[PDB]
Amino acid sequence: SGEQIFRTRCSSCHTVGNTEPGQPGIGPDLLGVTRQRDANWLVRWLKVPDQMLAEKDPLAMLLFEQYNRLAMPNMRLGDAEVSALISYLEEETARLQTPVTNRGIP
Ligand code: HEC
Repeated sequence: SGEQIFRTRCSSCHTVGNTEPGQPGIGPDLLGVTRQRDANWLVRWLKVPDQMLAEKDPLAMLLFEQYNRLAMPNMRLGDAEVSALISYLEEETARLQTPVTNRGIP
């Protein structure tokens, strides 16, 4: 269900596997981030991003200047609408990880 949420309030700056190599577009690749970044921070950042950057909470201040020097605004989503989108990033990562010694596209 989180895939429909991605397509309607998220795909404007993102993908789940499909940035350009070492070139993060308007916003970096979400596939596998659920198993790299802190699992509380990932969901909380999505609920208050431009105001976490205004708190000067330094985890964000470090990461944003190293992708594309652009800020993410708050989309103003609801908690259960976020929970479904967390389950899209988690379950699409669980299927589209493609560790078959062939993830590339010819
Ligand atoms: C363009 C205005 C954006 C929209 C809309 C969304 N995101 Fe984003 N994202 C954007 C940038 C510039 C960056 C870097 C700063 C930051 O927001 O962290 C990102 C990054 C992420 C990350 C963190 C990646 C990491 O290295 O850990 C996540 C997990 C993320 N964004 C999630 C996310 C979701 C779920 C959104 C749709 C509802 C969303 N973003 C919208 C820019 C933009």
